[PDB]
Amino acid sequence: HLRGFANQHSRVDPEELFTKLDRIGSFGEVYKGIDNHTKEVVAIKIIDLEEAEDEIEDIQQEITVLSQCDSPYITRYFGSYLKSTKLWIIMEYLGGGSALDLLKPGPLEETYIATILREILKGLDYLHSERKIHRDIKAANVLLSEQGDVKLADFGVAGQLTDTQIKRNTFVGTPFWMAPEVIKQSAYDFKADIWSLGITAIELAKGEPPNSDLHPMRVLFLIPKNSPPTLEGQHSKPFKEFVEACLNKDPRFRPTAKELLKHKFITRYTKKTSFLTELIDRYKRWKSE
Ligand SMILES: CC(C)(C)c1cc(NC(=O)c2ccc(S(=O)(=O)N3CCCC3)cc2)n[nH]1
Repeated sequence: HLRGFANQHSRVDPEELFTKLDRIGSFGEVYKGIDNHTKEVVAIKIIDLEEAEDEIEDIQQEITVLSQCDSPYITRYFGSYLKSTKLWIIMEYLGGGSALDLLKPGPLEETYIATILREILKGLDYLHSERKIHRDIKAANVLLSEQGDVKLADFGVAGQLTDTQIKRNTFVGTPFWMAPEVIKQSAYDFKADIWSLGITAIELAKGEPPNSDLHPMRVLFLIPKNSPPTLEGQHSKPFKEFVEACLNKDPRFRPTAKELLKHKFITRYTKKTSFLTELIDRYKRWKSE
């Protein structure tokens, strides 16, 4: 019956307040838009509540989580508008695209990789201090501004720990990146995101996560039973070590995000976030050629 759902949103016509511009591409379509009064560029996600009917609980969880976050490393939520069955969510616009998009032209140098990982770790450190678990860390959900600032995105399956619930047990995530304890529905916590981060670190170096040669349902079955993936090939030892630390089957051995920010791979290859604009420049040249 969605009692209390409409109460949380503004019931004014969003078409009167925003100008829906270019389409970009969970739950619905994203557009680069503009606030008609302040002239600020925003991202507008439009969800069809009839099409996404079975995911209403997840749509609500996303807005609740986004509203409770206040950090430069987490995509900002400006507000939401309800127009019949269409819900418009006004979000921070990140014009640099995703880390997955920036991988399309070719391989990423370790300086870029470690800088992106350091920014993801700040986001995770913030979420984990707020008792939140992202639960869907992957390069697709790592977004960049046009100045190179890195922000975590997509909180539809995010989890919240409280005193009644010290651990989560929900089977959520994208199979290749999912933690063995999440797949098994064991009581898990923040360490699930540290494993996803390790998969994402391999993804940033290879353009695809480990085990991309396997069917996703086979990877779900095998992840908890087999040895964890490793970073194979022409990569530095501190990078391979960073991946090994993240990818321990026993979550007790995975370091916290705070501990990972001091890792040799991070302190040795990181540079200013502003240097990530070189990846946006490379993408522009790549698409123009
Ligand atoms: C709603 C949320 C998720 C907060 C959002 C998304 C979001 N931005 C984008 O989704 C986005 C923006 C641009 C492109 S691009 O194709 O122009 N590009 C150029 C460099 C690499 C590719 C691709 C994606 N901002 N906010």
